[PDB]
Amino acid sequence: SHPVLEKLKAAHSYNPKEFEWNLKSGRVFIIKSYSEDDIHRSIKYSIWCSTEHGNKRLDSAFRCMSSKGPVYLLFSVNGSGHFCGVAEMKSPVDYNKWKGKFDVQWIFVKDVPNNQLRHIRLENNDNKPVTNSRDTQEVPLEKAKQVLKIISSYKHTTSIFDDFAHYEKRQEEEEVVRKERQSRNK
Repeated sequence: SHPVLEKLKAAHSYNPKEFEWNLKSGRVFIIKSYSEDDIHRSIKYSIWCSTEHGNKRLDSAFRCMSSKGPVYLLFSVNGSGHFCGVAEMKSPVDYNKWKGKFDVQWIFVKDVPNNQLRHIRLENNDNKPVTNSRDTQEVPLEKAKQVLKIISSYKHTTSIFDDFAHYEKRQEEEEVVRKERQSRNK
């Protein structure tokens, strides 16, 4: 058992059974991640960073939703075929590998295959399936309720947490290599 993950699980009630998916207000966005390593980092440090344009959109949404409702992020790694979790945005974007940064609170951490969601289509993206969205695509609230119900209710068999020790190793090893590469250059 990894101690870092057990500390995270103790401090947060991931995959809560009593999640309010029938939202009264709020804004919901698709987040496309470049890699699993970013999802892993986001979960351990409760931060996210999008592109410059993505950060501008999400920052605006967060400030526009201040004291009116939550902003939810539906995460999927590019080319993965599944959604891997849901986080709430908890701060505006702070600028200046990740250029920007904003706080997030991870709520669901579980793999939901795209075939459970592809029947939900987005009228604001040429009626393409919600699983065929670009980064920071906004989800109309009524379709977002259906997505959140499905993700919340799905009996998942796996999550990124099953690979926790692997992703820790990857980060550690890369950090060593990076520091070494700097040393040879000074």
